[PDB]
Amino acid sequence: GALTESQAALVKSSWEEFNANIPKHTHRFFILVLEIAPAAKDLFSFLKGTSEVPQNNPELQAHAGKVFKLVYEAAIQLEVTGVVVTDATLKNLGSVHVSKGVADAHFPVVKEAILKTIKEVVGAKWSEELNSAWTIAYDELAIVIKKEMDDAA
Ligand code: HEM
Repeated sequence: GALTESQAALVKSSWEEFNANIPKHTHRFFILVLEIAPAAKDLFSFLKGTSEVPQNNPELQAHAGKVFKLVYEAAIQLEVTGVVVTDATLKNLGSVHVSKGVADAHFPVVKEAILKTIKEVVGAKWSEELNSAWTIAYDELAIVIKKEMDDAA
């Protein structure tokens, strides 16, 4: 709906805070994914076969860091331009996700795990506005990735 300039500023603030402790917060993110949907474990190469979510895995860390940064960058582009631009990068993400057996109905899983991660990251700074902002950003980004999935047969 929104992303006013103060909504964008909040996504940016919260993303910085997230990024201040990548080892902690990415690990936390993957724990929350599996609590929502244990079956999702099998899609991720760095998880498959583990007992617990690894705490010092650079593949896990770079993957989840990239996820959060793309949603934040989507937030700023919606706020500045009024859209999410479909580029070659998101086109490539559409093909990638179809290849790894990701489907439209998986996207709400990663959404809730992002909202809960950010909630834990900001602590007492959490607000309704913050939550709405990451929700819009995620949804608009997901629309474009799903279109390219649908498109990337
Ligand atoms: C807005 C939502 C999403 C974003 C921004 C996103 C971002 C990405 C990125 C950046 C990559 C890595 C591309 C590369 O470096 O090759 C990737 C890979 C992947 N994603 Fe997503 N993702 C999203 C949603 C999902 C969902 C809903 C699922 C399924 C639960 C999922 C599962 C996967 C898997 C299995 C991989 C491959 C990684 C591997 O081979 O271990 N993603 N995603």
